[PDB]
Amino acid sequence: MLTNLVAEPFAKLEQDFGGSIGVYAMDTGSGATVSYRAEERFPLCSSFKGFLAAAVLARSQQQAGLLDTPIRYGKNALVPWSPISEKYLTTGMTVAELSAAAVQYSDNAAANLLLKELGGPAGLTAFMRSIGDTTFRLDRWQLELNSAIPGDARDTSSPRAVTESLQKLTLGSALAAPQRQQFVDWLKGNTTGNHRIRAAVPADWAVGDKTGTCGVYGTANDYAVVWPTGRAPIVLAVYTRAPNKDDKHSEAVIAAAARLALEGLGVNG
Repeated sequence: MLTNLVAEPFAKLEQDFGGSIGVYAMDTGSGATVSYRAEERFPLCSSFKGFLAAAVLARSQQQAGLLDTPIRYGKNALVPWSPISEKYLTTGMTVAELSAAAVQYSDNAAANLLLKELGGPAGLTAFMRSIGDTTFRLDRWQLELNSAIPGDARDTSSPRAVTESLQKLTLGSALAAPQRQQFVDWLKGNTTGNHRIRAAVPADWAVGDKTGTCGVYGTANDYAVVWPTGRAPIVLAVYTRAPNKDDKHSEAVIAAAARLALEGLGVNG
């Protein structure tokens, strides 16, 4: 069996952080995995937005005009942390541009407009069910979806299910080939993850990712596809939480967990 062939000190890492860390990493060549708290639930925070963009792309396979459709919105749509959509309030943006902003800047107004167009939290959850993910659940609209309350299963998934779904969408057959490459390209252009999984990945390897930062309960995360040169790609997810509302998240802890995961797979980095 190919899970955790090499032990890594995840317990000491989460103890120093003062919380819990969940990790699942897959070598798509051999099938070997690294797994630590991988089936526990952790808050998604903004990381749901990557799967939202994939759901939009899936719909575009049946609606050739969807991605270029212009969307206008009012000032009431501009909630905190809407860095791209606030620059186009007076003009509108296309569905594709809103999707890119949601993925690459974690733009909240853009994500809310797209979620409404998909049928809300239940519509995104239905898309995840359609690719075989039985763990993911989105339950609320922003901003309370980021409340990260200990023990609350709303707006959560597991590191394992996040990785399995990411693999299906970026490397597998869940999206048609043009849409698959567009999803990969949006993730590759993310701007918010330079201190997380990317900090553990050599600069000469390709990588795409989506981050999340709830702002409470030490809760933050990142998931990524990584293409080391000369071998098959790696898919991984790192999620954190902590017991007290004012516990701080740590980007360094996410980068360190990613390093341990790559070491556990025997990937020289």
